[PDB]
Amino acid sequence: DPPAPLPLVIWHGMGDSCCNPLSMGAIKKMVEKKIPGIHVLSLEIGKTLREDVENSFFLNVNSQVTTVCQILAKDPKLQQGYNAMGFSQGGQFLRAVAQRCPSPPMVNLISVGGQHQGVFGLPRCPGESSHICDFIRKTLNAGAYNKAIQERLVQAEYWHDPIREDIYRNHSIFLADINQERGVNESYKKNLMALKKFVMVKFLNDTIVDPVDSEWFGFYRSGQAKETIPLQESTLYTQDRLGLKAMDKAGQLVFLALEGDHLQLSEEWFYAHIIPFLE
Ligand SMILES: *[C@H]1O[C@H](CO)[C@@H](O[C@@H]2O[C@H](CO)[C@@H](O)[C@H](O)[C@H]2NC(C)=O)[C@H](O)[C@H]1NC(C)=O
Ligand SMILES: *[C@@H]1O[C@H](CO)[C@@H](O)[C@H](O)[C@H]1NC(C)=O
Ligand SMILES: *[C@H]1O[C@H](CO)[C@@H](O)[C@H](O)[C@H]1NC(C)=O
Repeated sequence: DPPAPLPLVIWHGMGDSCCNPLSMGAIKKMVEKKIPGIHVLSLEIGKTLREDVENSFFLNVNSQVTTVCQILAKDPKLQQGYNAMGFSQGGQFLRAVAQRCPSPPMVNLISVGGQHQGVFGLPRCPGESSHICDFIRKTLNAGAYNKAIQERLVQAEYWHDPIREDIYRNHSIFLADINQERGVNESYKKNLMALKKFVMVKFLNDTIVDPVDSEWFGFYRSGQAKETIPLQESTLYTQDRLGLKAMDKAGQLVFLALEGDHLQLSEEWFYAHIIPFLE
């Protein structure tokens, strides 16, 4: 019966699509396998595969989210609850859906390499021992926060500058809003705490996401870009603007990790640690 197999919603990452046999399509079948009868809906933003991939780079996130909530509302099989699983940026994107549209109701939220506190660095460009790599990130701030760029560039919408955090707070139209950086939005807090399980998967040897701690809702300590602090020690947790401390107390937060690079996981691992949250 319907209650036994809770429907699963999937949101792919940057540069990928809803229905590619080697990436999300393989996920869809690896789930329909271990769970007979499950209804899987892999989100597609736009009318074609081509628009879906380019949309992952060039369409205002807030606009994608409203589009998604519109789709989840017209699907009858979801009205009684649904699990969600986001890949890479798909992770923070699904958390926004949870915070902004309580109906239909999301149950378990699985984040696979998501960047809940954004990013501040370029792929394979460590700033510790490289001057050129470091200059770039600290300089694209004028660009990343430029009004016209903010609404046309997906990456810019979750770029988080720790050195000049006030500029980040006043100009980010996506990440800053869902992270309660400009005053606490009551419904966002109540809506997230309404989830049952929020599972965050972090790839220990990630070279693409800087800082990797963002995958566990952590980030660089304010004022600089070298040392990082975990979610627990951050102001977001301390003051509970999102309800994360309460949820953690209640056992609703799960922190998982594994060796490997970005989105590099085995069937072995996927069957042994993720499926349990979907069944
Ligand atoms: C690949 O990278 C991850 C993350 O750095 C490694 O996991 C641990 O990383 C910490 C931080 O450097 C080390 O202190 C530990 O020694 C690492 N774990 C282990 C195995 O002790 C992971 O080990 C690395 N895997 C590779 C490529 O060997
Ligand atoms: C808070 O979020 C809701 C949507 O969940 C939105 O309608 C509202 O305008 C936002 N601002 C506040 C704090 O009211
Ligand atoms: C952004 O807005 C805040 C609101 O208090 C203002 O005080 C501050 O000067 C602005 N910060 C920057 C650098 O844009």
